[PDB]
Amino acid sequence: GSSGSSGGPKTVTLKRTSQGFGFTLRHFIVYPPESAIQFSYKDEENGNRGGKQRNRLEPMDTIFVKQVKEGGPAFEAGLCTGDRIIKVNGESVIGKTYSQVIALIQNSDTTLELSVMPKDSGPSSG
Repeated sequence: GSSGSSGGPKTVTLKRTSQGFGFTLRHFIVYPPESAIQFSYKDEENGNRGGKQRNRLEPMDTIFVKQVKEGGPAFEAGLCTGDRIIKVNGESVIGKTYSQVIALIQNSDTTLELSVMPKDSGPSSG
């Protein structure tokens, strides 16, 4: 018997340990301006607000995992590499940005719940 979940959303719980949670994400697809470069040299840059007229076609596809510590929370939860994030802290992060889910992971308080989507797999039949 047994199976790698036959239909349904995957859920993984993590416990706040050493700030991090074993696994990690990948830096957000930078969104630098094509032509500009005329604002300070070494300092933050305005992000929020701007102008609801054109709006650059930003990427923001998915979070996607990077690595999974060896002997951490995620590792236990059953996380891995390549697993894409769909939900976070029972919070719908569909239209949310990586900068959002991040806070969620940081606002995990005690534990940090996540959710991915396992693909069809089966090395053995049984």
